[PDB]
Amino acid sequence: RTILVTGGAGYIGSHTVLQLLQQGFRVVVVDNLDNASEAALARVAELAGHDGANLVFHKVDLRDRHALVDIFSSHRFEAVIHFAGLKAVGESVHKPLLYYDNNLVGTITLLEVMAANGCKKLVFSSSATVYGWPKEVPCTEEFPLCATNPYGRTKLVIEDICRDVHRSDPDWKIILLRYFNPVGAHPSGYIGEDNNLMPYVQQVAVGRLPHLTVYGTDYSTKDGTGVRDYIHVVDLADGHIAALRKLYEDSDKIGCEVYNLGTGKGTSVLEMVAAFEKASGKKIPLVFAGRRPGDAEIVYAATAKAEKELKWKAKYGIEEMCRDLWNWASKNPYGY
Amino acid sequence: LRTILVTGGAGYIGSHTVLQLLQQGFRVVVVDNLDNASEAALARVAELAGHDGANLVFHKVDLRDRHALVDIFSSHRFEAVIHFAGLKAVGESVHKPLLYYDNNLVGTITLLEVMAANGCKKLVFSSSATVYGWPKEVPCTEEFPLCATNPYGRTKLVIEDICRDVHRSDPDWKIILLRYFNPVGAHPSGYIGEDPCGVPNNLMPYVQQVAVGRLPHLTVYGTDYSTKDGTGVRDYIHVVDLADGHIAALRKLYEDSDKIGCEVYNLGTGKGTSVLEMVAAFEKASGKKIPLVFAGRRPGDAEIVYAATAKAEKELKWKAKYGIEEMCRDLWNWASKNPYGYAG
Ligand SMILES: NC(=O)c1ccc[n+]([C@@H]2O[C@H](COP(=O)([O-])OP(=O)(O)OC[C@H]3O[C@@H](n4cnc5c(N)ncnc54)[C@H](O)[C@@H]3O)[C@@H](O)[C@H]2O)c1
Ligand SMILES: O=c1ccn([C@@H]2O[C@H](COP(=O)(O)OP(=O)(O)O[C@H]3O[C@H](CO)[C@@H](O)[C@H](O)[C@H]3O)[C@@H](O)[C@H]2O)c(=O)[nH]1
Ligand SMILES: O=c1ccn([C@@H]2O[C@H](COP(=O)(O)OP(=O)(O)O[C@H]3O[C@H](CO)[C@@H](O)[C@H](O)[C@H]3O)[C@@H](O)[C@H]2O)c(=O)[nH]1
Repeated sequence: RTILVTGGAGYIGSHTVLQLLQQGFRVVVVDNLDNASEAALARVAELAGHDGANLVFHKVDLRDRHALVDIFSSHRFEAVIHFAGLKAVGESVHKPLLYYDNNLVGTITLLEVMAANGCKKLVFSSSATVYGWPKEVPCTEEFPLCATNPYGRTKLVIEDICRDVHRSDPDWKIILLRYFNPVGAHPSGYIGEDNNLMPYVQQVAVGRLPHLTVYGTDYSTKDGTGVRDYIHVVDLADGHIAALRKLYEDSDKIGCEVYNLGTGKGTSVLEMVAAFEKASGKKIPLVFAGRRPGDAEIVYAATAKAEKELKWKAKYGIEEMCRDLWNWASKNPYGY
Repeated sequence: LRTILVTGGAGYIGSHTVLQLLQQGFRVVVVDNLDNASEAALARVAELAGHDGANLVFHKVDLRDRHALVDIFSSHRFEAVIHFAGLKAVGESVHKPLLYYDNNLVGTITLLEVMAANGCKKLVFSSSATVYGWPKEVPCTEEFPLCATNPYGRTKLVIEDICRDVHRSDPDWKIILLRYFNPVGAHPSGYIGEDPCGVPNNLMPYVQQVAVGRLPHLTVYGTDYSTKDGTGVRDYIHVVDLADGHIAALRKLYEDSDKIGCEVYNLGTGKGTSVLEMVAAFEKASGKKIPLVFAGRRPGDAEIVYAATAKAEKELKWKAKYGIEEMCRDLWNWASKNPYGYAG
């Protein structure tokens, strides 16, 4: 069984490719290497051992229709997992056309080529950013949707495109996965991430930054700092194995489904700092600051739908995430 | 010399706007792929424009053809772009959503990128009152909540949001989004007008085909709404008034650029008219009788929608000059002189 993984050289994608190879899939990755190194997939192939030969890599942009058509014509794909996209919020505010072009034109082209080739099974990387600034927690998949920056708008637009495609053509089977806050690295520390709290904390721990600025101390949370659902990247990867299994075993009873991928636990900024201090043995000097414009106060997942319908629950906790980030970053201070 | 690039200018609203522009002395470059129009509308525009027809140049190009679009922008100095190009059939958008997302979003994104790279950051965009969805009150002001109820409507709202994000990223952009209400009618000469393919999806093109004998009756979709007669109520605006609202938008960009960023204005009349009232007005204009069939509501239809005109009146200095009687007169003149459209 062969899976096309767009964006598979990136953070979540590379961890997912490793698990797919262990599960016995043939994997074809398409990635333009805009935001990733080819070394990530070389290392994934090493970690895959006996299954490393089942990984094929093509340096292709999804907007290159001809190149994409040739990839689909050379393989019979069971499904596509679509991680490719740009994701930096600040860059999206400064360069919105870059984001709308890359994310929307790349996705639309992929969907068209998929339909023309008869591959109508998709798993899409969405994000909890589509819940906006939620009025209540935990956030269920039925919550009101609204994006708060151009990057988030691209994710919500793509979800809506997928729902419209499914309504137009019931042969499509689509799973949208709303990831919460990814942290960590494979526990080998040989692959990992190469703009967010925990990467900043780790840089403070090694002295590359003098302090962590804490954005907001007057929130209505236990310690006054912002609260998020931090989820180990290996758990996120595993949720994609569950999504392929759902498409493989339960396609007759799904259409365009959406599931949160989170832990269901909210952890504050200071709690994550404390967990990282314990993992690293380092102190993280703090500067307390005002709220950061655009920040939600508290966001975490309602896990019930994923637990019952996707048959998936996260397995790793925040201390483990912090240890695995520390291990990767200590062994690889400059990434790959 | 002032030159305007008009995308989608071979279509219904675009052709009427091209004509008004030519009559004001603008040079007009039209980009249109002719997917939903023929050259005939533009050739009649050029005929009505007299010697000013020499000031209309037509480029048969798709907005997604980046190389061809770059060639146009690099060889012209444009004061502004008016962007009418797009697909607009609701039912087709539900059945073929990728066609709509591709044409409308990829075309618009390509256009904005080519504009920005070639130093033309002045845009007037064809939006729609569809973004108000099912309004909780009327009249609808520009600050009402925005939604989309079908894939076509989603493309319009997404493009409005792209434009707002582009402006926020780069204050040299000046963008006017125009939310059209329900366009009806034709230039009073009767030489140009709406020429739909197939069975018309909208009320007044359907009515006129009944009046000229090509279809046997109008089906009325829904008679149980909470309105005066039970049928849907809309703000019908003469297409020539819509065209004049674009002249007003260009004037605002030309004279008031500093005070604006990415602004939005309704283009409507502020009056709601029901389906039955439009049929009666068309019977009076045409002298024909329109037989009716009664049916249930059409999925997705709003009950009552009409414009709050105060912002356009104050800030664009624009108000509609035509009423329902004139819209119906002008539609009938186009229909009876061209019962089979441009093809004859
Ligand atoms: N009249 C309405 O029902 C109505 C009301 C509100 C808003 N609008 C919007 O107003 C605009 C004009 O309306 P209209 O009645 O003149 O529609 P129309 O279909 O007559 O005009 C659209 C024109 O755009 C052209 N076009 C489409 N895709 C193109 C592309 N990629 N490149 C170049 N040209 C392309 C078509 O060939 C057509 O001539 C449209 O964008 C429409 O969505 C429609
Ligand atoms: O230097 C920092 C960075 C973050 N925070 C706080 O830490 C928490 C997490 O922040 P961050 O890592 O920026 O994540 P989010 O605010 O949840 O959102 C970012 O991270 C998400 C997960 O990767 C993405 O989906 C979003 O698009 C992206 O804006 C927030 O409460 C922040 O206020 C700080 O106090 N100091
Ligand atoms: O054969 C018909 C067609 C329409 N109607 C009724 O007539 C009214 C107007 O319908 P229509 O002409 O189809 O316009 P709307 O659906 O209001 O849509 C128009 O008004 C919106 C506001 O801009 C635009 O988005 C649309 O593209 C534009 O075509 C509605 O109450 C319809 O139920 C009928 O009874 N029979």
